[PDB]
Amino acid sequence: NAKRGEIVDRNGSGLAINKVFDEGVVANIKAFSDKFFVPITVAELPTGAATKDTESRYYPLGEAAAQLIGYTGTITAEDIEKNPELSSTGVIGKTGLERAFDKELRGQDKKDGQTIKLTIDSGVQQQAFAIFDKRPGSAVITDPQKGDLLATVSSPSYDPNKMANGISQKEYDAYNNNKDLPFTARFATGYAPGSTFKTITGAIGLDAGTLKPDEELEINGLKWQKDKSWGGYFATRVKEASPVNLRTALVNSDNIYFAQQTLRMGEDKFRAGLNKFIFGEELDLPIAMTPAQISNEDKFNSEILLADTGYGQGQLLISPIQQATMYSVFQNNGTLVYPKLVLDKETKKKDNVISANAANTIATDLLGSVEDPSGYVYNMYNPNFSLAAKTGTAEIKGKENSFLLTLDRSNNKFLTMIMVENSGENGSATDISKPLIDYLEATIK
Ligand SMILES: *C(=O)[C@H]([C@@H](C)O)[C@H]1CC(SCCNC=N)=C(C(=O)O)N1
Repeated sequence: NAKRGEIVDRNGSGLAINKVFDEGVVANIKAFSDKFFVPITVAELPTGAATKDTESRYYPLGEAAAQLIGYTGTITAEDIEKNPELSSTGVIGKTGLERAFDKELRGQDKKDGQTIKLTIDSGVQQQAFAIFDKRPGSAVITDPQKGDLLATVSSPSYDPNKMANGISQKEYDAYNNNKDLPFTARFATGYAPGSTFKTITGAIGLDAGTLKPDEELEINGLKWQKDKSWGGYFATRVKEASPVNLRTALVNSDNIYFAQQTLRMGEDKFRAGLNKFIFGEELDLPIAMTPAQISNEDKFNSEILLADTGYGQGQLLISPIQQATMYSVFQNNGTLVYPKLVLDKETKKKDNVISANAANTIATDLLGSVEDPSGYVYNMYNPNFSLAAKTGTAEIKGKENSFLLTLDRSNNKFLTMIMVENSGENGSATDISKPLIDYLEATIK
């Protein structure tokens, strides 16, 4: 009987480890149930009860990292009849990294399982989970220049220690009957990026030459369409301002400005620049994801969809992890940095996804979201720290999702991608994210 390997964080702190507990049994079942060898619960005894020192799989961060780490279980009859070397009372990973790394972690019952060290920072993981407070959402924090996944959070969550060691049918049905679905790994689920995506459309415009950062576009009204052929669809903005240049459009969230710049460049110039990103790519992460997509077809076949895609709507599906990877070009002078989860994995990059001038131009104008008093992220303003940010929402056809992207511009050591589902009921991502941004500005700097 070999010991299961440990999953540890970037500092060696435990994420999936082993711990000895003093657990059970070997009218009497009701007498045992009305007071607290087959273990039951962790510890003058009823008839049939006993205690023993059993080693159990333990997760220190608990629900804070449940979807990422996953849980283990007994080797089912269907599990052993699928591979080789399986004990009747063995332990196999059922989900998360406990499954994806199960081969390395279980060993052979005799060499012990190997220890896998991750990029996760436990302190960041716990902070990033604590801001949600049962709200449905996700948070992806990364080292933008190296790809390190410092945290991958999905909310709501579940207790991984009970699912692995002993959970009642009532607690499991409560987890399954949750409309928010705590078992899903929202950081790996594809969503529309929302207004935050305008950063990338802006960069693509700067490089294509059709978008001038100092050009003063005349925009009047709260809604705009190319002509009558658009029907009832309009590009809408929340505040009236004119004339609008690149910096003011990014601070005021002006879809009319970016719809016009997207129609100005055209589907070909827009797709030329989008294709340099990781659309369609399966990544090397041990997390299962559907590749990001631009639209359902190879061509928009619709000026409405072309403009809609310009500000993160339309048929865009990008997961939070893939969104973090795409947005890393602003902290690497246009170079994209793939995400890594294992700490000793080499950093993988994709050179010149956008130009260095376009990356820095966008990144500089995004300081206004935090530093200008009228900006939407002014609540997190800090005179001693350079932070660029960009809020955004995405309407799903009568619900909205809230997105917040922040970039460390003092040392380019962190990047955050936060999402709150059903933001009309659960609030924006900007309203809950300040403790996370403050925590990261002090730790990661
Ligand atoms: C993105 O650009 C969205 C649009 C695609 O729906 C707009 C709308 C929003 S917020 C308007 C409703 N909430 C008001 N408090 C913005 C944004 O700044 O998040 N961009």
